[PDB]
Amino acid sequence: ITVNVLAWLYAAVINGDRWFLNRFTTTLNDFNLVAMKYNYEPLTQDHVDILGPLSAQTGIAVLDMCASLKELLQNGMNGRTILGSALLEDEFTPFDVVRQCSGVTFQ
Repeated sequence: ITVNVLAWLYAAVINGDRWFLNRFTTTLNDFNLVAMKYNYEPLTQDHVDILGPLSAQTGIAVLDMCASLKELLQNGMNGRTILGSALLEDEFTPFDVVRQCSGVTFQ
């Protein structure tokens, strides 16, 4: 669940992991092509809008998250770990990330 992954990445930013960021950018269309290859679910604008608040927090564009993700997928993590995991974590929903890492969330 890419949508979970992006949230997790946002958590990573909150947690101060930063090496995995890059200064590149991507398009949703381009991203989805890469995702499809790797049997990742596509990111839709719906989930962009889900991730909007998280983008607000971290100042990182969703597409920029996608781009950095793209590099991560293509080249792998190169033995590196993120949040002490050697595996890209897709277990955490955006809501969970938001709950833990945005303090009090308004409705």
